[PDB]
Amino acid sequence: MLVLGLNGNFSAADTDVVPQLGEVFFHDSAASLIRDGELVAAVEEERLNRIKKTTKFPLNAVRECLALAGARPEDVDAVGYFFPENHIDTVLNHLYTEYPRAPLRYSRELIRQRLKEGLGWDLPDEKLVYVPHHEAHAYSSYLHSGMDSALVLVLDGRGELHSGTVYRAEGTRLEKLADYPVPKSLGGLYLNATYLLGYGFGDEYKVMGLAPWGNPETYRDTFAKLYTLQDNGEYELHGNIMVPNLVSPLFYAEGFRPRRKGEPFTQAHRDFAAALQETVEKIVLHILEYWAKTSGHSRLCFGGGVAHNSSLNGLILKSGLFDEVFVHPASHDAGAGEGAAYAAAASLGTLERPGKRLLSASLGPALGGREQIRARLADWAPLIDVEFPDDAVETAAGLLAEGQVLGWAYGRSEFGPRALGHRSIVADARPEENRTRINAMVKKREGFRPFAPVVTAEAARDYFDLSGADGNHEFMSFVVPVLPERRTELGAVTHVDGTARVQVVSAESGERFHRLVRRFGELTGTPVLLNTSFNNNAEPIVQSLDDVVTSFLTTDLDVLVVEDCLVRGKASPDLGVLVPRFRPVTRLVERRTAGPDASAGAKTHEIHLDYDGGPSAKVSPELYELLGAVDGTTTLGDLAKTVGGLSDALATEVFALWEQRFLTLAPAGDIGPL
Amino acid sequence: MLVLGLNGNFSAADTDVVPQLGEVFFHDSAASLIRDGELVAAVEEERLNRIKKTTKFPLNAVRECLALAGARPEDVDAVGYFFPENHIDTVLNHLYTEYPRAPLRYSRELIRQRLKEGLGWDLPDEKLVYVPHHEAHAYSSYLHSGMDSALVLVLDGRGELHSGTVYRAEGTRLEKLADYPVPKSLGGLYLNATYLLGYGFGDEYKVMGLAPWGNPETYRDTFAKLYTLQDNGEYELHGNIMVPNLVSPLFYAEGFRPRRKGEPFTQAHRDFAAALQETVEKIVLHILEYWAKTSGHSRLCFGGGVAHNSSLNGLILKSGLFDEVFVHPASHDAGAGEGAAYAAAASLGTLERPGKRLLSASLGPALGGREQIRARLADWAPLIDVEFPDDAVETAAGLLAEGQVLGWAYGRSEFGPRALGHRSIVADARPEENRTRINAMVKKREGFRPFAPVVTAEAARDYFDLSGADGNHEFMSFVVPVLPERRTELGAVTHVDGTARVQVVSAESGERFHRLVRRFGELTGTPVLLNTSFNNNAEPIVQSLDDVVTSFLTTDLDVLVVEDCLVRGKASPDLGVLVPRFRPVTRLVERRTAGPDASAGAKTHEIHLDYDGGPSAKVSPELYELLGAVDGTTTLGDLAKTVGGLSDALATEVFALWEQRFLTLAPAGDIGPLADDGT
Ligand SMILES: [Fe+3]
Ligand SMILES: [Fe+3]
Repeated sequence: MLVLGLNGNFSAADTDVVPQLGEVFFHDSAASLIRDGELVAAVEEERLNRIKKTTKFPLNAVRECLALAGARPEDVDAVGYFFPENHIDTVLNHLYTEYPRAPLRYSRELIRQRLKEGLGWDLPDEKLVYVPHHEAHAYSSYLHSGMDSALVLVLDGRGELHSGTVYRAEGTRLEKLADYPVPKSLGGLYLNATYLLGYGFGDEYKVMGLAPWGNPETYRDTFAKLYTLQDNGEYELHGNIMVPNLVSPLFYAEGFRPRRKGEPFTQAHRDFAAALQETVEKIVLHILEYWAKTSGHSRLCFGGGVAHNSSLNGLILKSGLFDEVFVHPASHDAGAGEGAAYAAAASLGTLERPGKRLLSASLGPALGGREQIRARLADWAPLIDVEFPDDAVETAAGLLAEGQVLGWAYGRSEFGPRALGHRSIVADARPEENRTRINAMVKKREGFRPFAPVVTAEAARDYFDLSGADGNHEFMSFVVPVLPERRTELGAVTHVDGTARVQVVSAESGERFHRLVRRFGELTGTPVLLNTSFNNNAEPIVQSLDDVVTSFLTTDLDVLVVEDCLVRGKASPDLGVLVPRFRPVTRLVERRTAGPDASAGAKTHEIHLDYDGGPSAKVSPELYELLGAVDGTTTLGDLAKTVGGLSDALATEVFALWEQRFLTLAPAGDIGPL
Repeated sequence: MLVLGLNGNFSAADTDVVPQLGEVFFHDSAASLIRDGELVAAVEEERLNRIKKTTKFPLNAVRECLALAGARPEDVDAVGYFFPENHIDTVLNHLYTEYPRAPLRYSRELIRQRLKEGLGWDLPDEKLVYVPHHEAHAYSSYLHSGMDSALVLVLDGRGELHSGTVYRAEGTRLEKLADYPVPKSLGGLYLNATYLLGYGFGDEYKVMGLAPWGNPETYRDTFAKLYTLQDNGEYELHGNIMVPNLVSPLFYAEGFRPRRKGEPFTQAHRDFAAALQETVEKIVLHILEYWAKTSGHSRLCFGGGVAHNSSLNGLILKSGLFDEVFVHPASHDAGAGEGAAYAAAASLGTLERPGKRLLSASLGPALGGREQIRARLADWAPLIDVEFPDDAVETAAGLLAEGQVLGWAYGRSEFGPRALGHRSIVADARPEENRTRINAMVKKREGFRPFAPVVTAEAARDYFDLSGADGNHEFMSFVVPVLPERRTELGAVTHVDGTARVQVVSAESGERFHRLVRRFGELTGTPVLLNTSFNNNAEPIVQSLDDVVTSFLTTDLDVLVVEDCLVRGKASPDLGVLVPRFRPVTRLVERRTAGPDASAGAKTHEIHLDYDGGPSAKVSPELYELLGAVDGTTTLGDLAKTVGGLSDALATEVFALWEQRFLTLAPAGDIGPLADDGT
């Protein structure tokens, strides 16, 4: 019994079927593979096409999942898709009316076209099963919990009919108890509010991280006008007829000034985030207070995109409404993709389910075997030095104790947005300056942003207040108080309100990462590490060996630990040996606008990435000429001979484009199949 | 009291405050000037920046209005803006959250910045007045009707609160009787449906022209699921939770195929337009039946953008619900901008109103004086031949009788979308094949689109059935039946259903154009001409003399009559002497895409216009190199020397870009400031 689950839209690698999708539910394209009830492979497409939260059809992810499972396309019994057919096709039809050039191709024909052209897989129509969106969410969240009965809450932006659904789960049967209509969306409310802080889709958890810096009293009475709590667990959101955003009109009327991009977060912005967070908490806890006592369940599974609000999950934990709470590592639409596979399986016979509670999210492609990793590190020799210690974990723990910031790359990549010890950046959690520097110099992000700790399961209750219900802390699902007597000790990982989005790692959840944290604890007295995701501000979490080395070289990390090899940057790295390649979305432009006296303005040159929200950067006339000759095989040194050799200016200009990931730079060849 | 009326968004000529505005009510930007109760000047910005239905701040429209009034900016007593302030600023504020790079500048600051930077005008805050949107529509329509009381109906996409409003007007007072909420918009319903036909905003009139070719029975039961008529003149439009379009989901569910770009209009598409038109007619007649009976009134002014549905207007006229119906030449948001001026004047003092029903839309800038025009046609000498007849109108009437298709440019340009004898293309209305000959050669549009006739006041009733009420026909607001015994005679201007969108011209509405049609009638026995707008498929109606000559030279028009000069194209016109100029939105680009092997793809070259929905076109490497040296003074022939000379290929390629108006091409110099013609 082998079933594939899909989400996302249908565009190929270089083109978009339609420029703007105008919906929130096509993001985080992914593929999941279920065999005999167990989740054997799952990866988000963003890890493979390097476009954060991409909508593109998850073609590379399907291929990787099949390889990981040892399966061929013909072996797959069924494909589930995370939304019902008629809704998707109606949405496509509407987009085709506003893009009249696009051919009338609906989702069934598009899925099968992508699988046929991409994998040589002719999918029969009876094997493609479309699934109600919140049912797929609920299957994913509940079936991985280890629980045999539970209340299941789904909250996101929207499914086909509803923004929220409440289920009873028993054995493998779901029965709906409640739903909430689309204009009542709490995902929509939170995103509407996120736009007021100069952010967009995907930034909601940064807003969540900003909230503890704010006073929730300033805007409590304003947010009170946007929602009403009603009897029997009901609620209402008050719309307006002015704009497609619930929040901005009332806040404009009282003088709120939305943050411009690249500008600081004022106290008013912080206060705004704080009152937003409180508002969503009060509403969710209102829903759960009613449905806990009504349904009689002492256990909760919480899924949908809103279940990535770690603060909300911490409040749910502390509330006492449930004895046990479970959250899945990928609760946004990639998790609905996986749930679609279970629902498609349920429609073709009795449903096989997981035997145990999910403990590791390490489910994507690995980095490669020992021999191919060593050989590929040798190709990078002009840029790195490699040591091979006897006990890499023992050496890493000592480097951490000495104050070094480490890249850490092992095994199969994490499914869902959190790094958990397979694609991570770790450091000593004690000094507050580590938060300041790793924000400013390493991750290059805003100084308000918190950092999350990983602790050994044996020491967790020495440092963190887990009390209340039993929640699962293997995937950093819950924000949790740091014990007051440990907040000074844990200076880098204690947020301004005394909390921490904690990962509790065990020998069972992650044997190697647990050993690293335990050993660091023995050397220092403190078995806690800062754990942030291994990526710079221009990319999703690194996936391949070349991604890891590239990211190590374009971040300011002290040393990289990848599959027991210790990697450091050379004193002077030779960028000339790197082979430039366009990404499928890379574009090069020479542009003239109107100038004075209706002349043609002066030339400018620009590189950009062709997808909705893609960045762009100016390029010099000389680099523009160099980049025009990129053939995908010639090194950068040899390419630069034409423009008169690789100067320091060009190497430096090229390094900055590499760091923003406008093109791909890597030694000749590749690591080969894993 | 001198009062300026404004509509539109706030962008400068070359840049856009934000790329996409996401609303429908910023289009047709325009300026209007009011003095002592009378409309003394009005022009849409599209005529001056040459962008159809443009949203850009109408800085040029204001400048031209001030010059026609003989006023400094500082003489203006008040400025009225066509929407309430909080609504506009809430929309801007929302756009700023979608575009977090845009600085936080709201309408009051933006209006004042544009006037200050554009005209040196320091507008004091107490002179800027914001106006309820449907009141602005109502003032504009009612105050120019000449009636002393009327039922007033405004229907459009939306104002701040409503998609529709009903008023009783009397004297200068408006009293609201009813309103309809935004999601019930009939302008919105019509635009939603128009998208299913491969069209977009602005193309509603094309859908209205297609509707008579279709059978309305086919989709009548489908549209009936989307609306419900109710008691007391109420209706409901049934929404959905899937997409922001009322129409497409139900039609998808029944197998409708939305028309693709460049496809033919199938029979399904034709029936769809027919049933859509009938649906909107039914709903509006439902509204008007109730409010005629309830108000007891015999007179109707109809305004708002839906009032440009002349087929609907013809059905109101025939309904017998009213004795008198008036419709303003600019009933879309450029009319709201005009009405904002009157509302600003009422807001601060008593309100002066026009003394008479508006008979002429000839309110934009003129072409210039005789000396300026002849000196500038001399600048065009290497491309045109110019005669100077004794009686230009007599000559023109003779040429039309011989079968020539004329361009006709005189005096001040028409306010509103219809050409009415000041920027027109006219031809004999009898030959049926003048439709295909003008639709395919001079306008290059779709064959199904009819042409509209102009007829003298004296002859009108001999050819058209005007009955059912006294409507105003000086602006082509009404579609009317052509009398059955005249149809075959009027082959070029009779639609498939035997109707026509007629202009009745009089010695009062337009003396010169009346004289032309009357004289052509004496020559031929049929005092009726075809009258279409003077523009090709890529421009709004021509404005200046250079616009008129440029458009003549890039279509297949036989002769141009412009201010008593008779203009013909030379045998081989020398394109080399024209000076190329970028437009503010012109962009020139070399692109490289990613090759299939992760290489840089081969370089292509493109010219395009930087506004939402702007066209693009590929250019050759040699034309790319040439256009990159455009400096605004050097001629095209001299620029071509750097790439080997102005070969035939290059001249042909440049000409096609000129037809699409990607760049400005005109003789060195300028016609100069428009001369005071003493009016
Ligand atoms: Fe979802
Ligand atoms: Fe309007």
